[PDB]
Amino acid sequence: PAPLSTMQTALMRLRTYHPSPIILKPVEQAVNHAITLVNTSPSSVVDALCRSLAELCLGLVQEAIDASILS
Amino acid sequence: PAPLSTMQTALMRLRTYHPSPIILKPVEQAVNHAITLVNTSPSSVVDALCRSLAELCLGLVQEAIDASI
Repeated sequence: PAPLSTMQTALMRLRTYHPSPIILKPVEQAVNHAITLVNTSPSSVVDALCRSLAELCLGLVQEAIDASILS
Repeated sequence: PAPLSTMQTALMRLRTYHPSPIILKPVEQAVNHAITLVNTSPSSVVDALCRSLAELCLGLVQEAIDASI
């Protein structure tokens, strides 16, 4: 799947862990600007940005899972 | 300061809190790509991206503080 899709799925997953607003707001805004860049000025660099944001979302998911287990 | 500067400053602050690599490594990469975009294809959208990444880093700092205590 396209980098855009990997990023969208990963954000959707992150939202289900109810992360703090002070983290979720900027992540959502960053993802949103990445979508704008895919649409308006696509490139291999924007693709890498999207992969990096997907990975960030997934790392925040893993931290949440770890927190929940320790609880 | 420009969005490029605020993003880099906020990330430097974040590193001092030693967040988990599973979070820091992708933040560093996002910022890497953003820097490339500013340098090569600047725009109000790239600036906004930079601002968002600065805010992310400052949010992670705020959470780090809470966690540290």
